[PDB]
Amino acid sequence: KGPVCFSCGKTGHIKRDCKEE
Ligand SMILES: [Zn+2]
Repeated sequence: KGPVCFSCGKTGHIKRDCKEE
């Protein structure tokens, strides 16, 4: 279990981490 991406819905990064820039 790791950071969930609330943008794509994947794992290994958070939404905020996803396309932060
Ligand atoms: Zn993502």
